[PDB]
Formats: sequence, structure tokens, C-alpha cells
Amino acid sequence: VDISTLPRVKVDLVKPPFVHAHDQVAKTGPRVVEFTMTIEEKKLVIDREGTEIHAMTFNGSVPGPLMVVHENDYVELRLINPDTNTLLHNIDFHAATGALGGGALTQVNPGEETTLRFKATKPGVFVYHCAPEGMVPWHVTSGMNGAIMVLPRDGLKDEKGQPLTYDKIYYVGEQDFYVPKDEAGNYKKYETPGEAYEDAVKAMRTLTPTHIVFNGAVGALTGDHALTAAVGERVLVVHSQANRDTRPHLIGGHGDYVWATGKFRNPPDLDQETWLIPGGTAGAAFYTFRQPGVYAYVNHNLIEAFELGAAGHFKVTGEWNDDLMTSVVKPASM
Amino acid sequence: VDISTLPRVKVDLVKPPFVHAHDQVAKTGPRVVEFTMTIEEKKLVIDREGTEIHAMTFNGSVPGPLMVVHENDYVELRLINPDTNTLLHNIDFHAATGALGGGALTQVNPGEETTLRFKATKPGVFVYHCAPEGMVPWHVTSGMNGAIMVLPRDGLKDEKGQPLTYDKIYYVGEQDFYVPKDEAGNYKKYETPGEAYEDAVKAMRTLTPTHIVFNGAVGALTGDHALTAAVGERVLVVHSQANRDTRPHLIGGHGDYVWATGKFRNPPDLDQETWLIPGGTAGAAFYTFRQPGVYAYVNHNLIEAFELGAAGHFKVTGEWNDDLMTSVVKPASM
Amino acid sequence: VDISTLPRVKVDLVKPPFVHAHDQVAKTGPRVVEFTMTIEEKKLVIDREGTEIHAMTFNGSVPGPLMVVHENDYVELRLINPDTNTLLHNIDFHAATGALGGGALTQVNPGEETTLRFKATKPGVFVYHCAPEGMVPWHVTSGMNGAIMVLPRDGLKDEKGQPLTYDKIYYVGEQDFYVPKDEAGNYKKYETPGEAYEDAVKAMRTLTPTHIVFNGAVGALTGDHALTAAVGERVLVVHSQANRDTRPHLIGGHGDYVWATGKFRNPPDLDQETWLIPGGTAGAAFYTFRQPGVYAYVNHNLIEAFELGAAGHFKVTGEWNDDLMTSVVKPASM
Ligand SMILES: O=N[O-]
Ligand SMILES: O=N[O-]
Ligand SMILES: O=N[O-]
Ligand SMILES: O=N[O-]
Ligand SMILES: O=N[O-]
Ligand SMILES: O=N[O-]
Ligand SMILES: O=N[O-]
Ligand SMILES: O=N[O-]
Ligand SMILES: O=N[O-]
Ligand SMILES: O=N[O-]
Ligand SMILES: O=N[O-]
Ligand SMILES: O=N[O-]
Ligand SMILES: [Cu+2]
Ligand SMILES: [Cu+2]
Ligand SMILES: [Cu+2]
Ligand SMILES: [Cu+2]
Ligand SMILES: [Cu+2]
Ligand SMILES: [Cu+2]
Repeated sequence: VDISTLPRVKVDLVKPPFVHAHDQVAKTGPRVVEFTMTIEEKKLVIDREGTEIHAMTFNGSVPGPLMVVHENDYVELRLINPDTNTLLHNIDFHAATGALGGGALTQVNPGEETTLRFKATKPGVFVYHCAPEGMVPWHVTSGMNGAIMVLPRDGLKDEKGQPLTYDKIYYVGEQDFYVPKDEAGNYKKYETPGEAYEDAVKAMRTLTPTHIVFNGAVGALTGDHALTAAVGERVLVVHSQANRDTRPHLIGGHGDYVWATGKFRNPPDLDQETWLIPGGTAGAAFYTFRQPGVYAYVNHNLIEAFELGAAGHFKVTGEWNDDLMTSVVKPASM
Repeated sequence: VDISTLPRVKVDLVKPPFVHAHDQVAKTGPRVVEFTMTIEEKKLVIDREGTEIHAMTFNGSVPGPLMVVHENDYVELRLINPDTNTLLHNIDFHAATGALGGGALTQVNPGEETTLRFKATKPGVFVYHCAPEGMVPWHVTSGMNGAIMVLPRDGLKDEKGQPLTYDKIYYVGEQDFYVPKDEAGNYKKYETPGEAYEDAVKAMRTLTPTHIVFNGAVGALTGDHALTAAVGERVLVVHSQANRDTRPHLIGGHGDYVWATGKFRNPPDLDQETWLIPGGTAGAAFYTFRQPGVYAYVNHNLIEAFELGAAGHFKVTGEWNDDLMTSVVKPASM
Repeated sequence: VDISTLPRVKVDLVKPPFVHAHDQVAKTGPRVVEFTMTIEEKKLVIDREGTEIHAMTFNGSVPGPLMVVHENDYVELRLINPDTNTLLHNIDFHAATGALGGGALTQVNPGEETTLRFKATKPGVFVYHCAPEGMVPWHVTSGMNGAIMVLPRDGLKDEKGQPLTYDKIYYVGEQDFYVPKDEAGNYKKYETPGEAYEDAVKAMRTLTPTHIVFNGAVGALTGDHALTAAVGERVLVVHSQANRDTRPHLIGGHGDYVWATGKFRNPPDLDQETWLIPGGTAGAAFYTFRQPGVYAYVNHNLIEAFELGAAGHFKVTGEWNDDLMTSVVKPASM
């Protein structure tokens, strides 16, 4: 076709774990969906100890925002690298076909911008990330990754082909960081990205992250920033990991319907306790809350969750169901 | 309903890898199934070198026993923490809905007990484990985990919906331990759990287990404690890993039908060589033995199996089938 | 039956990533397929730095060659261990049933040979590897592994049961090496395999590979040895990892149909970005190229890919499709 005859819609992205407004079932024909992201290199405090890294971000956040389109829409991304940044960046969409996912076409020095268009031909949730030749893992593990959801035009379907509709959606980006350590086990500090590079590579080559966090920091999805729901609500949690395997688990719940490797033409796995999202993948889990209270949402390597950071909370409001669970005899000395 | 109108059945658990008597197809309506477990903190020798750890157990074993119920039964667990123990414990069932899987309702100091009830609303094999706030991975990686199987009321079914009936069942719990090491690489020893805690955390944060074992120790499922079967028998092996990924493989056999992430509403994967059970999950594999002899059942990271401990044996009796395999020319010099 | 009444066919194997000529749909009844492999212990340079290891190979290559048969063919392997080698070797086929996959029947000292026959009763791609009692992971992680493909007699089928036919096939064997390091982080060197053994075990027990490579070396599948295809061609990539999990990804493409755990009686997963092949498994991915240019095929732990070696290239020829992807505004300063 002539792409110029298609409707265009502009989307202003929002900060994770929230997701820009969209419709599950497409209310228009195929569209060109316009997004803009501005790269920001910035200092970020990643843990309760105050460890501060030089993060590389799309749009100021770790992860980058979730983009949402429908199958056979076109994604048109304006990517801006302001002259206040120091490094070369680009973008690779796992949703796209050709040119290293767009990375070969989007190399931007500080002070430059570019616009890429691609057709979103496959439905699912997909990773996107920076990937500059020769320095790929350093950019990705400095936070330069996010996800895109390409919904089927008729929305999500269960294992029998009936509709699944979510009431709320959240995006959890999980980030493995590799802060260099000295012989004593202390975090080392660096004056410029160039001076950091070799020790960053050495730290990555240990294959042992120092931190594994949701939404950019230890505890980011707790307290006043806990996720929320009500009993009876249907929630979709999109979860990505651009570099390393993870295994999400909702403590006190389940994944009712899970696309662990994130691709919606496949039937979901039912009734999961824990699911494996391979590094370089996004997955999606759908759950209907049945009990109120605090839930922990974790990577179920519990060391990764509770010592390294990969844990957040839901706060769920509503009625307690004593048929589903009850204390028969509360803890006591007999 | 009124739960008080339902039948009650008490189950005395048995030590892994054996499993308490049960029926695959439910011969009664929904029931309240009563279990009791007594927590035991004890010294355990985990390897041939005589390395001794302070283990934390449900019912005296690593793993804890396998509980077996049917879908929409109620599980009523009396959990006892005798005053001979030192630590606070609780229990989180991945099978249950609400209150952190029961963990928020079951916190017991030494000298206390509690009774929890939950409805087993989802069929599958599931992990259970201790999870005291602030110290979760330490308890789990000290051995405080097991599994529960919630059978469909009409038993297991193949990928076409026809019945699969097992003749024997075994439960293999795989445990990653993190014994702290000094600069020389020697295992460190500790006088109290409190004095152990920080070094236990440091050792866990390496993400590198020192030992990975079946049934609590290197070689536990070998020799006089090898698993057994006969040619033609259908065997279900339930396998759990509460904290870390594993990849079971029967050396010389297959998983004919595998629920790698353990949930029986999904069709099984057929003809598997090796399957991935994510950390925080239980899985189940069904196989019909076709040849006699010794089999090794391993985690197929072969370093994990043969150097760190994650290997056991089957001893299978019966007829050799020369059509399936034969030596044509035995090893010789020509 | 009488196996002596069946047709015999001899196959001369070829070096990975290429695959010996075969037919997808079986043009004969069941056959005895005769293969010969000669073990070669040899020095191999594995990285750009010139690190040289003592490799243990089937047929001179890492990985060993891909064998291809059809379901219910018999595989008859003549395994030769020349007297120029030093070690004991054998072979375990994950495709086979009994005797530790053949390992109990194929133990050959230098100067010996043996012939094994087995019936290939399950369709799929499977690992084979050396497995001498007491020294299994050392042989496997020194390169002594490959794969066998057992095709359904009516070829591959999609998720709806319609035929999938590949135009080209490649075999990517991914190898984790554990070169021992000293306190400084330098690779240690050894005079005999016996003198190497304990430090090889210590290095393996770190669970941290020093190198992770395709086809035996960093960069082996690049440059003049890049994989090739044309736009519109259907390509099957068989990928094995005998010891450790991997997560393949075609940068700029997808897995249109993926058997991540490699067994063809199961429906494929569709539209994958990245898939998890557990250690001890072979998997297979089918893709139809839609854009020309350079693609990177990687393990999507990007540290493993770009720092440790697990990356190769496709060079694809043909027409660029501007509907699928285009640069709208090339990188520039505004
Ligand atoms: O960018 N990682 O959440
Ligand atoms: O039950 N999750 O720890
Ligand atoms: O929070 N990780 O050290
Ligand atoms: O729970 N009251 O014993
Ligand atoms: O408790 N782990 O087998
Ligand atoms: O074939 N298992 O090592
Ligand atoms: O048995 N593990 O050192
Ligand atoms: O196997 N007898 O040569
Ligand atoms: O033998 N490994 O590619
Ligand atoms: O998109 N692969 O890096
Ligand atoms: O190429 N690996 O160090
Ligand atoms: O791409 N030309 O602005
Ligand atoms: Cu970047
Ligand atoms: Cu990528
Ligand atoms: Cu405990
Ligand atoms: Cu848990
Ligand atoms: Cu060998
Ligand atoms: Cu094997």
C-alpha cells in the first residue's frame, strides 16, 4: 500500500510500570503509530546503600517505556540523542524485521536524531534495546532496554480461543547490573564512561550481577509505589529481561494465563506458579485477584529477589474469602 | 458450602523419595485432607567429604515430604515448631491463594504451633517452602522446602485427553546449598545461626552453589537407596527446585510425557530428552521403562550433576531388548 | 523383525555447520543408517587472543557432526579411538533407549573400536556426547558433543499439521569452555591431561565459563564462514548445548516455528523472539528470511554473545522491503 494513506496517531509515553492508554481490540484499521523517545544518560541510585551508577536510558527511566500497537500497524519512532549526552546510541526492536531490528539504521551521536519506521507483523510482547556495534552488553546492562506490545487486532484469547480482557496492565522491566568490584568486594567508582569500560566488561564477564532490580532500583515497586488492584480485577503483567533469564512468581497468587515467551499466536500456559522468561525476551501473565492484602511479585531465584533486588509488591483491596484460605488455629503455645 | 459437612481424612507423610498412599482418580467427593509437619533444625552431612551444615527441615528430611490431594480438596496443615528449635518458621504453599501462600498466617516461634486451611483450586505439582520475612532465601536454601501434588479429580491425561496412569511415583527434591568459603576456598564453620547469617548471605550472593543434591546429600539416591522399576512399568517422577533452575534428564531414557512447569490443565510435552524446571517450580515427568539396567537421573548441567551432586540412579529389572539397542561389535583392537 | 532384511545406507558426515545430504520426507522404508566417527584429541585455538586448549572431538570438529535419520530407522555407529589418542571415550545418544544411551556399551581405549546399533524410536533433535564414568563433564566441556536429528517419516509439520519444508539447514553447536585461571585471572597451561584434571574440575565448579562459542571458536561463524541465505528461503537452524542453558535469537529476525526443546511430535512455538534450549538439549528453529543484509545469530545473554563468544552471522542476499522497515529520516543534526 501507500503508507501515506493510513491514519497517524501520536502517543505520549508514560513512565513504567504504567502504560500509555490504548484499546485491546483495535477500533481503527491499521495505523502509523508515532512515538518519540529522548535518550538520557544520568546518575541513578540503585540500592538502599546509595550505590550510584551512570545509567543509560530511553526517556529517563529504567526500563524504557512500554509501547503498545496492534498487529500490522506501523511503528514510527523518532529517537533523539541530545548533545548533553556523551555516547553513541541506537535501537533494536525484537518486534521488527531487518537491519538488526533497526539498529543498523538508527545510530545517533550526541546532537543527532533519527526516525525509523517498521511494520509490526507479529503479535506478542517484545524487547527493544540499544545495541551499538562493539558495545552492546554495556548499553543494555546500563538500563537501555524496554518493551513493545503488539496486540492481536481482536485482543487476547485464551487456550480455547475465547476473549481475555484485562482491566489493568503493568510493565515490570527487570534489570541486571554489574557494578565493578575490587579484590575486597567493594564497588569501584569511575570518572568517565571511557575509564569505566574495561572494568565494566570484566564485571559483566563474571556473569554474576551485583544487583537485579525492578523499575530501576531496589524497592522501586514498594511502599507508595506498590502496584495495586482490587479483588476481582483482571491484571496483565508484562515482564521483560533483555539480557538474563528470570522466573516471575506472584507470592500468594498464580499466572492464570501465561505467555512465558510472550507471543500471542500461541495458546497460554494455564495455572502457572512460576514461569521462565529467557534473557532477551518479554513475557506476559494474566491473573484475576481472588484475595486482598499484600502480595510480593518476585524473580523466584529468591536470592535474586530478596538479596539482589528483584522483588516488588501489590496491595490488593477487597473482601477476604475464608473458603479459599483461613487460619484455623492462630500461632500459639499449647 | 459448610466445610464442616465434608469428609476428613488424615495422612501420615512419608520420607522422600517415597510418597504417601493415594488414589489417582478420586474415589470420594471433595475432602478436608489433614496433614501434620514438625519442623526440625538439625545437622546434616551433605557430601562424601563430611561437610556438615545446619539444615532446616519440614519433618526431618530435605526435601520436605510430598503431599498429595485432589483438585478442590481442602488442605489443612498443622505446623509444629518444637521448643528444641531456635528459629522462627512458617510455610508458603504455591498451590494456595492469599496471604503470601499462607506465610502471613503461619509464623511460629519455637514452642508454638498453628493450623492453616486452604482450598487447592488448581491442579498441578507445586512448591511449598518456609518464607519468614527478611530471611526467606536463607531458610529455603537451608533445605526448608518440599512440594504438593494436586491431582485432577479424574487423574492425569495425555495430549489427546486419554488417561495416563502411573504404577509408581517418586519425588526428587533438588537442593542448592551455599556453604560459605574463605579466601582459600575452604568451607567456613559457624557456632550459632546468628553468627552464620551474614556469611550465609554473602555466599548466597555469589549465585554459585557449593552443592546441588537430590534428597539432601551427594549420593542419596544411589546404592541401596537407588530408585527402582521394572521393564514395562509407568513411573511418574515429581521434581522440585524452590530456588534455582534445573534441567532433569533420565540417562538412557526420556520423559514420555512432561509437565515441565508442572500444571496439569496443560497438555504435556512429548518425548523430551531434557526439560527445564524453573526455580520456584515443581514439574512432573512420566516414563515407561523399556530396558533394564542402571540409569542415571541427573540435572543436565553435568557439572552440577557429577561434580556438585545432582545425580541419582534407577536400577531397572527385566528383559533386554536387542531390537532397541545392541552392541554389534564389542570394544576391541582390530 | 529381522534387521538383516532391512536396507543399509552409509553416510559420510560433514563438518558443522553444514549437514550431510538427506531427504526430509522418507523415500524408503525403515533402514539401518551406518555412520563412522573417529575420535581426535587435538589442540584448538578458541579465541582471538590465541588461547589454546586440548580439545576432545568426534570427527575432528567442535561440535561433532549432525547425524540425520528418520523415525524408526536404526542407527549403526562405528566409533574409532585411534592409538594416537590418550584417553578413554564412549558415546551416549539422547535419542537412544538403554545402557546409558549407549555409553555402557561403547567404552573404547586408544587403539580400539566398537559398533553400536540403536532404534531411533522418537522424532526430534537430540544431543549426543561422550560420557566416560567418573569424568563426564570434563569430556563434554572439552568439546565432545554433537547432535542427531530424527525426522518424522513424513517430514516436519506446523501447529495446524500442514507440512513445513526447509530449503537449507544449519547446525550450530554451542560450547561452554572452562579454561582454568589463576589468582590473577590469567589462563593456566598444562602439560598432560592428567596434570590438567583437578584444575579443570575446579574451573568447572565455578559454573562460570571462560568462553562460550559457536562451531568451536570465537568468530567461527563470521566473515568467510558466515551462514548464508537468500530472501524468501526457509532455513532450519538446529542448535545444541550439551551442558548449559542457552537462549538463541536471530537479530533482525525471529523463530517462525520453534521446537525449543527439540521434539517434533509437539506443536512448534510461533513467532518467537528468543527461545530457551536447556543444557542437555537440542532445539530447532525455522525461519523464512524477508530482508537482506547481515544478521547476528546469538545467545541472548548478550555478555555470553559479545564478550564470551556466542555470536555468529548470516549474510542474506536479495531485495530490501521498505514496507517492512525503512529509515524515514536518516541520523542527522537538526
Ligand atoms: O531496563 N530494565 O528494566
Ligand atoms: O512463594 N514465593 O516465595
Ligand atoms: O541490591 N543488590 O546488591
Ligand atoms: O485461632 N484461634 O485459636
Ligand atoms: O529441599 N530440597 O530438596
Ligand atoms: O546422557 N546424559 O548424560
Ligand atoms: O558436592 N558438592 O561440592
Ligand atoms: O562383539 N563381538 O565382536
Ligand atoms: O560441541 N559444542 O558445539
Ligand atoms: O536484538 N538482539 O540483540
Ligand atoms: O571469548 N571468551 O573469553
Ligand atoms: O533521510 N533523509 O533525511
Ligand atoms: Cu545506548
Ligand atoms: Cu536483542
Ligand atoms: Cu524456616
Ligand atoms: Cu515461593
Ligand atoms: Cu571422551
Ligand atoms: Cu546426556
